[PDB]
Amino acid sequence: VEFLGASASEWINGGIRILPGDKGEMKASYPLYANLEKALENSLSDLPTTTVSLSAETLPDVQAGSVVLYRKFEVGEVITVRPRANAFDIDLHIKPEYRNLLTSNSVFWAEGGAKVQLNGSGLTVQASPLSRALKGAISFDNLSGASAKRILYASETAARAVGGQITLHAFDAGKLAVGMPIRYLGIDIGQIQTLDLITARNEVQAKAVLYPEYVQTFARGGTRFSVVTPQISAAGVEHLDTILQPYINVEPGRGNPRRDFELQEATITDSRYLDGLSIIVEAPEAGSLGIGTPVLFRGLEVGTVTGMTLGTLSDRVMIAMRISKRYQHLVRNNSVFWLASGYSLDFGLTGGVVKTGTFNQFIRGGIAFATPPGTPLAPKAQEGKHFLLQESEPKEWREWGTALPK
Amino acid sequence: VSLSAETLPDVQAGSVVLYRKFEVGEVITVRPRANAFDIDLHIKPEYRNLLTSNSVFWAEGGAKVQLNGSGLTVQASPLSRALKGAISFDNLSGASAKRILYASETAARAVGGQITLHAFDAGKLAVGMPIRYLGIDIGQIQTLDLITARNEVQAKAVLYPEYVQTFARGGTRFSVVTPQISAAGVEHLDTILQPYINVEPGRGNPRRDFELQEATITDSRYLDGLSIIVEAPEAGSLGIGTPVLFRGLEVGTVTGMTLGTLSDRVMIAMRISKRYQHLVRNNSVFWLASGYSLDFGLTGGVVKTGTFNQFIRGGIAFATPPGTPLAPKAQEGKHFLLQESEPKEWREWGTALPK
Amino acid sequence: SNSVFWAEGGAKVQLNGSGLTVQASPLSRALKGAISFDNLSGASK
Repeated sequence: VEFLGASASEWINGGIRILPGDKGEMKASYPLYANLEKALENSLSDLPTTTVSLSAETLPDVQAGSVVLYRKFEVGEVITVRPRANAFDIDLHIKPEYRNLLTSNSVFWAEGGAKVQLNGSGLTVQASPLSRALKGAISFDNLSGASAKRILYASETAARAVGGQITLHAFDAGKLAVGMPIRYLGIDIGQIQTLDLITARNEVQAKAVLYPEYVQTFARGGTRFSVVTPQISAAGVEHLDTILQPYINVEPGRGNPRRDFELQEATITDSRYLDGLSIIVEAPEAGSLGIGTPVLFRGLEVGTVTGMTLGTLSDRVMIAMRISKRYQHLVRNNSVFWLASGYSLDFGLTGGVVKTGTFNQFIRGGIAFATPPGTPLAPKAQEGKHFLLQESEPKEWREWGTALPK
Repeated sequence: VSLSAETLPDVQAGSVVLYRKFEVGEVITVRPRANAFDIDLHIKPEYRNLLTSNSVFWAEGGAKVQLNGSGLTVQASPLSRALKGAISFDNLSGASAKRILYASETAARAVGGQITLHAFDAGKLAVGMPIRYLGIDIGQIQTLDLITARNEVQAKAVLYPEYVQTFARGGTRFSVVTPQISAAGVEHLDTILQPYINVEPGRGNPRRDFELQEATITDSRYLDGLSIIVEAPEAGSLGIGTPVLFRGLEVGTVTGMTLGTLSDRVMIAMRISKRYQHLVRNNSVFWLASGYSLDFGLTGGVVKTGTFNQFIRGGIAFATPPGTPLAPKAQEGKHFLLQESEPKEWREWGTALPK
Repeated sequence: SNSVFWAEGGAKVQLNGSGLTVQASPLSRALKGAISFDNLSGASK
């Protein structure tokens, strides 16, 4: 609360106040300022000079007199809004002392009034400037790839979306949304920016952006994208943060740049078997195998099933699996692979003994392997090697005890 | 401007009139009538060119509540327009097919062709329920009415003008999606608060009169392939969405089940993918792989389990016997007989199927 | 002749799946109260 202009003695006296200076030449004419603020700002006009012009399609919670915020700090104000053509033109003023705060790369996103948020950390009441809660705010900041007029966006995340552009094809957009984050190893590297249904080709095309730091590393062909969903069953619960905030997991690939991908169903969210051998096993039938099925050596998980497909002639099923770097030496040319899926037991006519082990093979039926004994060891398997899946477990694999160095 | 409204949603004298959230003029007055409210408004002459024959009007609310990964966020909007109130208006395309003041933006946006659905129960239906194809909104239910003579509920809905011709062609299926929580897993959880209706398009003459179904394939990836028929004495565990497996790999789904003209067999219509269309030949054997099957010996008993989805949705498998001359590929309409048991040596056949 | 009367209290804050409704538009209602009325069919002091 302030009482400016004139005090009681000043009101009964009136007149003109002089603000002295330091050095001058005593020029003839002088300007007269309406009030103290204009004199301090050295503004002799009612409307301040325009500094920034922005074009927006709509007018989200902004009007004349709304604040302009740089990281939630009051810098300047909004002078006017005009209906130019079809896109509303917004002109904004900033203080000269802060006029150095903007550059060629600058994004603008508007905020509405009072924002009350209740999360696991606590409660945030974002209503600090009263003029913001009454009129609105236009936060601004500088970016890197913004050059690749300026558009006023609706959210900070919409403004931050810069980088290369890719297209994904999906059979269903039920699990997709605009602004859905793209995460590699739990770190955001991308963002979906639009969705479009196509009626001719019965699919949905989603356009997304990869950030400039990761555009070259990914988008190289063989890259897999998958939407993660919560998994609640009697066996257990796996993902629960995706109830409210689902995302997309990415498995990188190697090859020529592609920039056209399609949405998959499952993807290995490990990236720890990526450096090892990628071998192929041929089986007559798929069975319980799937993506993410563990590979077990002596009951210890050493690899996962990367994928399943058919041959050029559809007479067998080819299963591509990757082994770890540490356990890479365990695979030899003469190695036997068999299928350990579910529970298997043998019943005798005179003696019947059964055993259970609550294995994950009754959830994801795994594949086991072993090496027959022999004094000269066969050479280690190369990158591309094909094995035949045995229909049954070898009888004396537990008593083999082959010595595998390194 | 003079507008007629049935109710008075959050609007009074002195409220603002907004064109794309821009202050243009102000409401003048509201007069009640025994069933309605006549509202008089005034726009500035300089903006009097902003309206045409096609123009929709709606009212705006106050706080907006969003539940997401950041929690519950409530935006209270600027308090000036919130305290005064605001009647928002905009231009549309099919609004011509006086003007009615609606209560919500979505109610005003509902334009296009009109269709009628017949349901045995309206418990899962609601006014304003979205209609979605492949997760994209194409329609909206606008009213519900119980009929006591014909024991049913008639729901009138609107299809948007971009999709009215593509759908509503006969053979189109509508189904309400519901959450599925079991010990096996959870499938849909967004329908706890926002249920919708899934649509499977069809081909044929325009119909514009449909009925609500119970299940619908939410894939639209088997739509282009062969649609074959399998005849079985008994239905069993088969249903809509039951997978079809070749060598344990899913290549198709069961589209539907029905009976013949004479009720002596059950006909199951199923669709195969375009990629795996060449696997089906004239001499192909189909059998039923549902649940767990095991064989017990008098001297040796070996049993195996595989936690199959066949114990949730019992599938149908098929194979091709070996032979040097290959039979021609199956046509669009082909009938097969379901084998009562699995062939003994299908794993050792190894027929070479090109392409 | 056919008219029903029901009363409402002060400010009503409601949070549902559609959003948030703040029913406190008349100040005298939030300070004193309101008595809403309408006409019916079978209503027949």
